[PDB]
Amino acid sequence: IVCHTTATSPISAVTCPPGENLCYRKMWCDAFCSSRGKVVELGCAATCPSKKPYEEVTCCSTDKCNPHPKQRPG
Repeated sequence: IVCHTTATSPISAVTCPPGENLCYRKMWCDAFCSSRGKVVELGCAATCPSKKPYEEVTCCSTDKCNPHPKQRPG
C-alpha cells in the first residue's frame, strides 16, 4: 500500500516511502490555510501522528485513502 487507491491496482502502487498507509490524512491543514483545496493536504504519514481535538490527522492503514470529501448519503 502507498498513496491513492480507490480500490484498484493502477492507483495504489508505490508512491511514498515505507509506512502504514503512507501519505497521512489531515482535515484542513490547521485553522490556517485559506488555500481552498478540496480537503486534506496529504504528504506521508507512516505513523499518522499529531492529531487534534477537532482532528487534524487520521490513520488510514490502507493507502492514501484521502477520499474525505463527501456530502449526504451515498
